[PDB]
Amino acid sequence: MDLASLRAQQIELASSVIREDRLDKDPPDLIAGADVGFEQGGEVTRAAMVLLKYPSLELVEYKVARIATTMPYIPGFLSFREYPALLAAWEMLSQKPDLVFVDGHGISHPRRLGVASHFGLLVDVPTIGVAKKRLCGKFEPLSSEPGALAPLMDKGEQLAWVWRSKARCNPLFIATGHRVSVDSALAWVQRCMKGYRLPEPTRWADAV
Repeated sequence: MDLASLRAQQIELASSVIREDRLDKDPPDLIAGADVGFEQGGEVTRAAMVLLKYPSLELVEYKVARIATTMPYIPGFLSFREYPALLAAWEMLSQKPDLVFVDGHGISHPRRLGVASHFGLLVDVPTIGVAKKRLCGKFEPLSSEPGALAPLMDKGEQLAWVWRSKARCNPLFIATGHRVSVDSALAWVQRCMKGYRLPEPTRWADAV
């Protein structure tokens, strides 16, 4: 069972996610944005990484990796196909960021191991999940103003902050990836806003 040991790996990694602040460099000098997806109906995994300066939020570099998908889609295990592409893009970076924002779920994931937690943990860098849609859990519907804020709850636990970053946009689901608390994850995303729906690092990562 490659399937039973996949599952085993998963619950171990979910266990090892750090849910408290552990930045080695606060404030960061350099942050990064990350995006992953699939091309060729799943045969190629593509990941984009972006480096910005903090606090300016200036683009200084970006890199795209494309690799062949080696694992097929298996429900619950998307982070294992996504992870290798993010790793490849990461290793193209000419310097390493102090904090990483991933376009995707942190612990706010059925298995507590969204791609942002998966990546953050294997690479061991402070990481935040900035997701565009709910995956699991529940929240009190948000009022329509910018700054509307509700906790995302599952099983008695807060997995994320649901935060309307911008008027007339759908909200963000901001969760710890690795080595960032849920409340600091929100704080850091808010610090990395300019005038769009997404914070700059993942906006940039999607744009390249």
